[PDB]
Amino acid sequence: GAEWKSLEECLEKHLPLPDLQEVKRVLYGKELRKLDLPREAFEAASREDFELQGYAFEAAEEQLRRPRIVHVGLVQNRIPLPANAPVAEQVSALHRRIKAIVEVAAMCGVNIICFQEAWTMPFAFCTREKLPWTEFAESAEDGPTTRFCQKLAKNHDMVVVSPILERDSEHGDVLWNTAVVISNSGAVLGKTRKNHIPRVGDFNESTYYMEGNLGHPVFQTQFGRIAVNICYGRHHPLNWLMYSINGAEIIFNPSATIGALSESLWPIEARNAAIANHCFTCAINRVGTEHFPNEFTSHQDFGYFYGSSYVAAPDSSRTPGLSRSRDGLLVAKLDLNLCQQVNDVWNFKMTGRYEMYARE
Amino acid sequence: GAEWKSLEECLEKHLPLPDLQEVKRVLYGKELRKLDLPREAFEAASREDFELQGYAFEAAEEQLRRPRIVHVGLVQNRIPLPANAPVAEQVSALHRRIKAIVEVAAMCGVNIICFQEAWTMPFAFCTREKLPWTEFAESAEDGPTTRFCQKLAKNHDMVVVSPILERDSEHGDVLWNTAVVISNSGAVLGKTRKNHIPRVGDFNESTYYMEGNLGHPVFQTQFGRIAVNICYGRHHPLNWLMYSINGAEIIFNPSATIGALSESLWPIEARNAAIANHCFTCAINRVGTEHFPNEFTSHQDFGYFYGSSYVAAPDSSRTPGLSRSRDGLLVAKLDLNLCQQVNDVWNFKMTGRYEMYAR
Amino acid sequence: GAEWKSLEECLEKHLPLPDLQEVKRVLYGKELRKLDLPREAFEAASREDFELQGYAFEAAEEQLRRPRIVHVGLVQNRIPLPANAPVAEQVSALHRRIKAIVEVAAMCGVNIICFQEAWTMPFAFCTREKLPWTEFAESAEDGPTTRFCQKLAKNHDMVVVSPILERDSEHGDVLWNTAVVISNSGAVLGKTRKNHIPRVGDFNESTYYMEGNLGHPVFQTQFGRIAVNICYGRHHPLNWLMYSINGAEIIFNPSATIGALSESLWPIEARNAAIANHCFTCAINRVGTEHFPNEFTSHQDFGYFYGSSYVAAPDSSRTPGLSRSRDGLLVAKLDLNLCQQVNDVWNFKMTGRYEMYARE
Amino acid sequence: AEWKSLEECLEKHLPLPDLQEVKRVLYGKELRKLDLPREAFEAASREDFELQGYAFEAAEEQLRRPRIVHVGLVQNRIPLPANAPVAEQVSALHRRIKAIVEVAAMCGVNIICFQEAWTMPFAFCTREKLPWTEFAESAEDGPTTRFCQKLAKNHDMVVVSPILERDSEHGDVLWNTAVVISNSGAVLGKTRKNHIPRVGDFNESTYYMEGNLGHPVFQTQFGRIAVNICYGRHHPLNWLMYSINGAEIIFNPSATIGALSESLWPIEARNAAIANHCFTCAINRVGTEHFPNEFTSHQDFGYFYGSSYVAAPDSSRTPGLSRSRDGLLVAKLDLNLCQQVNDVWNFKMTGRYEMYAR
Repeated sequence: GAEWKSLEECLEKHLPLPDLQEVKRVLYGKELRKLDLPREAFEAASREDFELQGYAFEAAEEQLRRPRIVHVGLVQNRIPLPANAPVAEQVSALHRRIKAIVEVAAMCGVNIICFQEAWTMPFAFCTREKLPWTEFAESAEDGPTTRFCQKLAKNHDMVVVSPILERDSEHGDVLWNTAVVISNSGAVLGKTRKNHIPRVGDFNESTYYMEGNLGHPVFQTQFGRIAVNICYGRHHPLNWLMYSINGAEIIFNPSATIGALSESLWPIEARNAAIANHCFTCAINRVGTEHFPNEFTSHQDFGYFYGSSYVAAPDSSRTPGLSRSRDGLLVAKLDLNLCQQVNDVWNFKMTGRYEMYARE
Repeated sequence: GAEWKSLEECLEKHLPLPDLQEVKRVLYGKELRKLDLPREAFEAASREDFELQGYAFEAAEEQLRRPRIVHVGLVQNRIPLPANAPVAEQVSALHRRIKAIVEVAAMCGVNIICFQEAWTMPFAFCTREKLPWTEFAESAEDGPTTRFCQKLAKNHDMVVVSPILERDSEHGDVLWNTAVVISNSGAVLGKTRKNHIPRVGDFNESTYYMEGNLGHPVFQTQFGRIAVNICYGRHHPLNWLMYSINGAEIIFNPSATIGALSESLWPIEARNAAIANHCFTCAINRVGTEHFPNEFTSHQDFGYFYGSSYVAAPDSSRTPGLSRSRDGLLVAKLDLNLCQQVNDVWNFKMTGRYEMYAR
Repeated sequence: GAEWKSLEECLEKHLPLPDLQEVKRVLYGKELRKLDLPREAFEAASREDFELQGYAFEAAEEQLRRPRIVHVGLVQNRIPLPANAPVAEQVSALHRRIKAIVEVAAMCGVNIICFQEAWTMPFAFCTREKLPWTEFAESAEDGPTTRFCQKLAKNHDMVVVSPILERDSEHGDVLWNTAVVISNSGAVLGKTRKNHIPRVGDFNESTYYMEGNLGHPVFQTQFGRIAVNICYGRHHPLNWLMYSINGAEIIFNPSATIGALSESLWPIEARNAAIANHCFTCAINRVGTEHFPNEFTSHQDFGYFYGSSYVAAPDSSRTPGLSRSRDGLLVAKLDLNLCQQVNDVWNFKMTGRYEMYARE
Repeated sequence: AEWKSLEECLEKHLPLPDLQEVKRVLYGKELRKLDLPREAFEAASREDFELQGYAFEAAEEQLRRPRIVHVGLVQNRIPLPANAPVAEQVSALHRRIKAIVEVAAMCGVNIICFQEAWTMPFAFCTREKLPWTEFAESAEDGPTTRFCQKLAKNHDMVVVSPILERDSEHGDVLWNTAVVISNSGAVLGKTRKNHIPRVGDFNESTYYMEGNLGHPVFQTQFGRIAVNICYGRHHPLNWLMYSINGAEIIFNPSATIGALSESLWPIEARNAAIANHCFTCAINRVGTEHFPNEFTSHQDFGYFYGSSYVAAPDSSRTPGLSRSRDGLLVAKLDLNLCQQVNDVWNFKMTGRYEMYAR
């Protein structure tokens, strides 16, 4: 499934309006209102070859607490250059491509943004080659990508979540799959490492780094607490539970998972985490296909990436997934007030006997 | 919604074959082969006003361990009589209705069967009335429903999971929402109580019983280990995790949840439990609407039941949901060999740092 | 380097006797006396297509403590059947092949024996396929191989070290590279797991198991304390140091490492461990080449195995390596009395400032 | 003693294919021989010292250019008998070292090293304080230190000169210290002897104590270099601690006698290089030392097998120098491969420091 576009587009395209609405209410939860974005921004989306989608999660008004509306952006992009390209050229091209989408998002009120797992480099862990695929790794706190992202952080006052490949040089020049998060002031709020490594098939990610010892950090931004969940950490519900225990409100899931079986798990695990943790969850997956001069046994290509980035809400509602082929950006108008309103009504934490479950 | 039929039927009805197949592969996982059931059995399904669906989960052949094929049946039925009816008449009518479907299932190789939560009585916890809605409760180990089920257990050699309303009389005549499981020999293998009580809206189930102290029992049958998960226990993933820790292979979820928000959670929580526990999970929900002479504030009706019973597999594949209106029976050809094959490949248990999380 | 035979044979074959003796004294330490083995046993070695080598380590007589002479055997064997064969047939063939060599060793006074890493199954971690290469794994405490080894333990009263692939079923059916050690009474003295996993090239061993949590166990036999060091644990000197700290006297190193770079490290790391720990170290590597129907990217073959099994001594002396092509058995007459005699003279433990090194 | 280096004998006897296979088994990989000036080789023939040049190959890095550093290792005998005036012996050794330095300077060498206490014959065996402790002077201000600084600032080569520091400011006590001067001739540091071999002829404990300096690492303009004294070679923990502080090229000036130590010579240094992913150099003096008096573990001090060599993090080593004639080895180090193999072979990371050091 590569040529086929997003599920929502096909369903809207074929079945009639009443049946379409019923299928929407069964699959995507509730028909949330589409975010009213500036028209010219949409024109820019048409010009820059990326799809723009805006949705707003509705919340129940609280007489004592005003809603803390936070606009959240999710960027899924392909590699504009082939994998067999110089590191500097690829990094610069990806920086420009990300910057254009950031410029389009900045004129829409977005406050937090996120990119796919290791957006600065093509996913080359399959080839099991240390050179030159480990040359993309640099120091997370001081790298060209980190400074470039800090440039975009302090001009558009948006929190940027940039997953990278941290080359931990102070402790023996070892690579780590770390996702740095910078505030709107461009000062590195933290760097979450990869807790879980997928040792399956093409995912030969164990031969490049080890499991992250950072644990489950939660980064506090001026808008709201945000966490980062790496690709393979998505599968384990305990990871999401631990992230939500520390108070994380918006959990992002930058991933670079291939199609097929993982495509079926994509609308399931993140939604279940959001439902069972009462915290907004975001799902990010890169689009396109990666080609390599060499072949790897689980071929020149690295399969197809279905993308389909979406954001789930604590009230079982989800944004429609983005297109599976074209790169794009999703703008979700989060209302964190509903996060704890549903948490109180559905006391899954309390009715969940932590003493009876965590102990055994 | 109520009139609208199952999602699979509508999708097959409208979008063309290539798009339908792609949507199937996105939603229902993989296109598993339809179970080859006897033709005359299908005719019986047409005659007895219940839908029959057969699906077979494929598994990877193991050179050392032969596949342990277990056929599993899931029965979702409405109440054939109105709620404001004598207890004996309603119980007898439900016994006959269940027995007919059991007779149809017995000629299809089924080994384990399950019914909706408290199939013997209409869900009346909303009315918050002790009489006569607590009169349906009897002793789980010795009741008319238990003996009737044991009659069906020892003639068709099928494991029967009958959720009932246990009236625990030896310890003060208190009701409990317990689901007795009898073997193929008709001898009460156990009775799992309700660990979680939904204190939400129409679900005024807290004013009838307390949380079950039985914990998380796993019943060992000659075919395979099976557990029972009550309606509200479905929501909490920790319940499914604890059930799968004790070695349960096929976890059933008899529920009587109303439509709307719960309909969205229906294809999500059970599938996620199956994926994150590498054990087959079954989902059962009663069909139809229940009407009462009295009104209750969260009305005469008790909303609509979307049914849509399905079985999920450890390899992210699920059977298509049953029809949302007509009562029916689903026959799933489970292959437990794939349960541990995917568990080994996806070491979610091992890569899941129990020391770092449970502590 | 496949056709070429053992280094010692070539050196003896070409250079004259004085130069050969000088090269021996430079490379193999001291010219230790060859063990006097029964002649008919040698005939059996000729008949059963395996090479037999006997060497005796000399020790200084102690007036108060009599020497605790322990004969040690090291078996290196190929796979007699192709890898693409039924599991039962391959296991039975390997059992018979190992049993024949054990029968030949039993008539030579051997007390402890060891086999290559996972001798029951061909090394197939390169293919990265779960089936049917994980079907060889069984329960370590109760398996066909374990019971078969216990049969050979209690009839020839020899301690058997059988590296296997433990399928830990009681805790979720997970494979582990464990090496069970049974006493002369045939009762499972312990099972050491694999502490270090080589995530390099063809060694795709990380996609089959995790690092062993067993730590560094030392098994006490009626003859002497013995430890087991898995393939990749050989490289790290800290592993050998920790094994020697717990009192281990004879440390075995069953490995299945491929040729080339590892061949250069073979005579280095084990000898250095023996010298810096004052404990006898044994090195075991399987011989032959493994062929697979499928190809794997770091081909049908799994390279060549140089074998060259040898035993090192605390006094910087080593047994000559076995032949690189033909499977064989080495019988070393260990004298543990010299182990602590050299330890006292060379107080590397004491002159090694543990407070100044381990603390930092 | 008469027998020459192992490599020469092997090349001399076995045929080319077998020789190449033995090379690939023993010396790792057949690294390319360094292309040295022809006239320099002529000088090596004239000055009665052997010159050997080898170049360690490294994988090209698109982002980091290779930091090629030429390293020299000088092994020399004592040109005068041990029973000689201190000044005459020191001057003769200065001239002999200076000639080899002049030959090395026209080959691009940046760092050089000498045998342990090259300024004085090894006389710790005799257990006599006089006149064998008269060779000791102040490390920071001595005739040998100033002479070495003269050679440092004219050929811009880092010089590692092991000496016998007479620590006079703290009670006139001798120490076996190895001063390292930069290319600007300014004493970068002085590493003391951490480990003392109290074995047999090595009666080195009756002359000094264990060095309290710890494990210093000297930073030169070319690269970080450490000094490992003779007995510190045996303990792998010493090399591990040196490599922990970031040392890239670890030198091992030693004056160990033949026999058992000859077997440990190609083993311990290579294992340290492999398990630390840092270039290691091994230096041992050549020749035999004779004394008028006899010592019980004789007039002679055994034979010195020399055989100086440099090991690399990728398990490759330079062939050992001749065991009889003094010589100089020029190794073209490429430090870029040092961390390339370190990353691939994460012995540091896969080495559970928490599980071992604790």
